Amino acid sequence: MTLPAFKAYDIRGRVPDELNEDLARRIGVALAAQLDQGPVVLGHDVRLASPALQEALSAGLRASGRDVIDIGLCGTEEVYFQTDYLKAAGGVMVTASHNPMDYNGMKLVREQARPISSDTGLFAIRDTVAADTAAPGEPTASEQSRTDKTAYLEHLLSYVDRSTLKPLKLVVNAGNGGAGLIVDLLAPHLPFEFVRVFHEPDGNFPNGIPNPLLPENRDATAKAVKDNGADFGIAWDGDFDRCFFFDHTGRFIEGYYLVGLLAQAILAKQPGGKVVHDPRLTWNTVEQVEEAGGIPVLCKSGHAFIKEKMRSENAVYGGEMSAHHYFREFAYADSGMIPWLLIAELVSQSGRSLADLVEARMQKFPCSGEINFKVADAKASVARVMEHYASLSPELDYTDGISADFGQWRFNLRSSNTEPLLRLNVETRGDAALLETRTQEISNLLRG
Ligand SMILES: [Ca+2]
Repeated sequence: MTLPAFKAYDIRGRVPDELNEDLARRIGVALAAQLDQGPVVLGHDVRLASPALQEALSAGLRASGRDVIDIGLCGTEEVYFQTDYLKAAGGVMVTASHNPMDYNGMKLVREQARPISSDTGLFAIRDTVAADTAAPGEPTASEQSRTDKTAYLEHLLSYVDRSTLKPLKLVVNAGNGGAGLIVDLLAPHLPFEFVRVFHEPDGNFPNGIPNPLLPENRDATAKAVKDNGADFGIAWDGDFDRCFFFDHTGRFIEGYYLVGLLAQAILAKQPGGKVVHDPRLTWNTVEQVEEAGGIPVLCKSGHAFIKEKMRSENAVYGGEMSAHHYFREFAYADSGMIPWLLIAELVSQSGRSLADLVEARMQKFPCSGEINFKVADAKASVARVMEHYASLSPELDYTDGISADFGQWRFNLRSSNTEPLLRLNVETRGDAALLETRTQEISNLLRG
């Protein structure tokens, strides 16, 4: 009974069935009424339908008297950065992120790149749009093109001490998304030697959709690292707000361990700061943050929750195990570019490889990775797990799903709201055998 494209935090649908130019134009009209006064930043990714959808959105916005700042082909974080930097009323990124070829969508922010979520105006937009039968007016406002990325590039470079960088050899895999454009603009300013895989933006995606979690995109990056003796490799999704790391042996690094590493890299520059993290996997982050003289702050997962928690806490850094990294100085927003700059600086300064930096943490806190279960009844499955372990008296916490701490091991179990789907994360204190038995034990209880 409601427009399916409108989800909890953004708009996502197949083109043109769930998302199309007419909906885009009506979203522009509706957005103009929810924002404070000021112009609106618009950007788009490499997908074939993205320019058209952005044009439709510009039309609806300008018909409603909003000036539009078109920043052209970009990553999502550039929309966040420019919205904040130009003191704009809001910003829209047109992007399908990592989704199949027939998909597109939008990420909406208001002033200072604050998220527009279902709680905070997205559903007011949905309702307005679903009720708008009126004819398209004419633009009574201007579209200015502002494709200069200089302020954004200078901001990125300010996170590192360039005199401390060594000439590392880095594999970069844009997946034919947008990240290669940024790498080429940064490269004149850095000592690194880049090895470019799937580099050119290409909305036909001849090498597969830009999703580095797909094993063939994983293997292309790992092979390039090994074949070229790179210090590490970096891959991004298509709008590059997510960054994934491969060490010099070609091993894919589970995102959990990057949270603690980036935290200690940041706390070295801004000592005593707060670090926000999500409850799925926690023990490594807490230890690394405290060892670096910081304070960890637990928060619900999901970018809307982490951003608002960082604002309220004046947190310097927040990280999710799912490759989302947020920085206070970047308008409390996520970037897929800052993380690898910080990692390259840490490797350069420490004389330790990325492999050695993480291997120590992996041995201390082995984790299962996120495991998904389609079940008949989420409530019954969860109850089966809780009843089975109740005699061990775990410490429970309900920040985000159920987290049960048993002393030597813990798990987090979250249920999707859109479907009967359970997501499981397990970790232990230095015990890989315990990790695997409990993971299989829970897997059995969840299934049967
Ligand atoms: Ca993305």
